[PDB]
Amino acid sequence: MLKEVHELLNRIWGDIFELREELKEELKGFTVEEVSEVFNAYLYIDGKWEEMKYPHPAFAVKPGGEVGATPQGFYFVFAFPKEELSKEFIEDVIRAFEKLFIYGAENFLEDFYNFEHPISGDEVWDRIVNSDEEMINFEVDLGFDKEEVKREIKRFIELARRYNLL
Repeated sequence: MLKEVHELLNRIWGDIFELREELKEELKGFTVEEVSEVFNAYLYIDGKWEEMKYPHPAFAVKPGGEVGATPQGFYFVFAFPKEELSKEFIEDVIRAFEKLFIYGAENFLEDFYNFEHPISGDEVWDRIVNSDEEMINFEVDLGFDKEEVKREIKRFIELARRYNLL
């Protein structure tokens, strides 16, 4: 257990330090900040949101972005003001990414879309319109696939550009 767990922890942190430098170089035009430690975030494990009282690594990508890793693997998330969004963007993002979550201020509490129990894009938009949430987060989870983090961030940025979001 210990040898395997030590290796996994070195992978989580080593991969994010590496990815930060890579995206700093590659995402020109975006301000890419340093890796920091995030405590008390929740993750969706085996059908339930569970709090991580331990830290996990993440770095900001402005505006409104974060890239990081948890024991599940890499993720990125971008937050946009509700008034900038539209039903069509919501529909497009749902079709564009596999392990997608769309949520308000708290992922464990204000879930608009969870890919594990998917609903229609129209229903997602209705939930957003009828909510008390100003900032809407779009998170894509990727396991430990470095090629996919790079490609999916690129696809996300390109989709966002179409809607004048990034």
